[PDB]
Amino acid sequence: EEFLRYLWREYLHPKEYAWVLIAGYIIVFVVALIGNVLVCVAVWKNHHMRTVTNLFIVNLSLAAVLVTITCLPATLVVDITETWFFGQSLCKVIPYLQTVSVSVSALTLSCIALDRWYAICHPLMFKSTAKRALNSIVIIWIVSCIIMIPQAIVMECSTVFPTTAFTVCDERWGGEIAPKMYHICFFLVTYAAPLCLMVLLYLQIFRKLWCRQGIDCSFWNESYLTGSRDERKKSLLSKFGMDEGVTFMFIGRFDRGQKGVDVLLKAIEILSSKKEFQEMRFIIIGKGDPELEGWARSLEEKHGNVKVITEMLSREFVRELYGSVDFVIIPSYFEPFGLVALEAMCLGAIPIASAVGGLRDIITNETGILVKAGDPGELANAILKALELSRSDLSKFRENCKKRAMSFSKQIRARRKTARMLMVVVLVFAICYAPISILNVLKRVFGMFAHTEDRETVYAWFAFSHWLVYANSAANPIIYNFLSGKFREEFKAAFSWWWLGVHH
Ligand SMILES: CCN(Cc1cccnc1)C(=O)CN(c1ccc(OC)nc1)S(=O)(=O)c1ccccc1C
Repeated sequence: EEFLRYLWREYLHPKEYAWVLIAGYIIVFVVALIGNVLVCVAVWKNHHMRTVTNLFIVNLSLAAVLVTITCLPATLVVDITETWFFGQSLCKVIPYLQTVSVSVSALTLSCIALDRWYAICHPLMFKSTAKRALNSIVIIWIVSCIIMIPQAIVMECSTVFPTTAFTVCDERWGGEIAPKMYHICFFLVTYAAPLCLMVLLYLQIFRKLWCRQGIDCSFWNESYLTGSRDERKKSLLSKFGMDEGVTFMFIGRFDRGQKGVDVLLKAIEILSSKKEFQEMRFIIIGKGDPELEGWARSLEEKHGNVKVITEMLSREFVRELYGSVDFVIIPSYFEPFGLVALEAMCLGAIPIASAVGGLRDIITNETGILVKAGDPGELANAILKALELSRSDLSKFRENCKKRAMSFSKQIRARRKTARMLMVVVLVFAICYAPISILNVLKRVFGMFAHTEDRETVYAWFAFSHWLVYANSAANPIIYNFLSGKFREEFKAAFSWWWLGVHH
């Protein structure tokens, strides 16, 4: 009997902290197994839960459950008894299942980051399907099972002689080069390469969702306006020395290939030869390229219905203008995010924008006028069209903008929460696996710990990094409960049906 030999040896390495590691493993085992079963049940029960991101998350809870059941109990025994009580066959299988599950975890988290990046950042904004997500999951298991074959090849149960003897399970390499090169590759494949890729991907996602599209709900509101829009526009034109008329506005830098003021100026030259041009009013707000400023200043001197503002304006002033002008012109060549369109439409201004980038996303047929980018003759026709629309009431058109900009910002706020939760998961994944991955390279790649000063401290750190790996699987369901309202509700429904029979 192996266990009798352990009782005969137990005096040599008595661990008085065994209860703590045991209670910590019992706690993680129940929470990891319970929380991850609900994650599967929540996505498999609710069809509105079956998103690409959640199908990958189910795959994480599947690898999480698979090791919680097959690997955690054996790891608890080994770290406490320093002995392999299971067979030589399980000495290959358990280490294989543990490493495979670490690979399936990392590649799945990397696939979630790619799927978010192609959907949020790439200009095509691909919408992945569930069949595409399932084929990647099948590939992830196949690739993970194949790369971990060499790991099963080298595990070997052997008898150690400290005259009562161990049986231990460990890697057995022929030669001192292969393990060092292998664990360098194990480090890059499981942790360093996937974690770098995710940092680069979520940094672009954060900067776009939080800054480049993060409009201020509370500031850009129509509630800050007073009176009727007619009274504001009339006071607006009176300040600039102009008669009441249909008002167009351009706000942006004076650029060569970017914001398109050169297109607007070319458009104003086209319209200026028509009698209808005397009905329109143009506010052009910006500065930059001196020759464009001199072109806009020259049109302003020529026409009593053009007004150029080169001085800096406060957000409240621009908000007042969005609430008073009839239309806002955005003739950008390049506009990934379209933040000025969301701000204008939130205050009722009607956008006349290039059909590119975020303007093409934001502006619909019912909530603005799109035009081919860089085309002055297209933009002149649109400004002529907007004037024809202005002979009738525009209130239903303005209310469609406000609702469309609100619904679009409502979508950005929903994408922020999902990306924020995914970022917490990868952050906690780097925290949990960092100790074991660093301790594995110091031990296997650099030879540390061989000449031990304090072996008890080193064996204690290894036991901690191990528990921390299983703790990560207990942590993720708790992350979904606190950062996703759809998981938080479906979790509550699973407890009521299980403990009460209540529907939800
Ligand atoms: C190369 C594997 N490795 C390093 C490592 C880096 C990153 C992620 N996982 C493991 C190890 O520490 C080694 N192994 C290990 C140990 C404890 C543990 O606790 C979660 N997890 C894995 S092992 O080879 O799989 C092994 C060996 C002996 C008994 C059981 C097991 C599972």
